Amino acid sequence: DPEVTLLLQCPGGGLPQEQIQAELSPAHDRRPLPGGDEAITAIWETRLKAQPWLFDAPKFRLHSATLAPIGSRGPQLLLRLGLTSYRDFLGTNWSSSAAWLRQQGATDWGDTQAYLADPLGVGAALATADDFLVFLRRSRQVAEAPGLVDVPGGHPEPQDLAGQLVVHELFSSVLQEICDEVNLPLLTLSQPLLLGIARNETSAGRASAEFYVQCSLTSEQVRKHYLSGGPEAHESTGIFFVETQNVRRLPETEMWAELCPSAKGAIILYNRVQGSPTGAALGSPALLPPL
Ligand SMILES: CC(=O)Nc1ccc(C#N)cc1
Repeated sequence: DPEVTLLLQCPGGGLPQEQIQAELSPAHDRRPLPGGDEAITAIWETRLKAQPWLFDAPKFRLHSATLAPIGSRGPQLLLRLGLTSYRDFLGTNWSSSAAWLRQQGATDWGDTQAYLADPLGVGAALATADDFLVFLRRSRQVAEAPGLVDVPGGHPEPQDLAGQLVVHELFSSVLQEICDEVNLPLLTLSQPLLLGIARNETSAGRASAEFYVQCSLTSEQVRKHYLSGGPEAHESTGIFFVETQNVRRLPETEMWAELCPSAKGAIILYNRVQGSPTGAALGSPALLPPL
């Protein structure tokens, strides 16, 4: 799977909100492009002159994420974040020249990402009461990853002493994206756990935070809520469910080639952090069948 890299695997089966610190600093921003940010402005003008209904939006930028020594007391993760935008993403990560910007950043800053917007995404491994995970089919008419399988998620928009409000917005945003696209009541969802962070090498290394969320509804009830919105209530074109039993070997299935990179990251991290038991009971052969 060369199109996804793991940046972070969380300990303890995943981290809750109260164990994460954020540092939001202009030191964590993208560096100005070598020949100037006029190249980003030119791409944006070309795009608005064809699609004048498009609008910019601010985004969080991932600089890095440092885990505490395992088994320690106190905060377990530090997220180093800056600010970016949907315009800066289109002019850098989405540019045909994105590989040239990665080489230049290695040369100039010793950092392949230094000249890239790198907006932070969020995604969820969303489990039902009857032990399935939730998948969504992407429209074949989008420009990115057309027709591929996704999980619920999105790219959160801004508004430890500004830090704790930023961590709150990240955790809130993954629940809001489930409510908006799957049409589930907020009170049927658990507080999220952070499983880790995955990078999309097909989009010049931009990262997504991947979370585990439990729903109190069955697969049949989730399907009814999604469909009862009608075609205008969702961006996806369909919903479907895979037993958690069968997610373990998903990389060996024909479904794997249809999954977009950020969804592959969610499933790899679900399998390593929520699956993969360490104790004698769940590790016994009848409960963890060999192969
Ligand atoms: C939703 C989608 O198709 N992809 C996407 C959208 C916005 C950003 C940003 N900024 C990055 C990727």
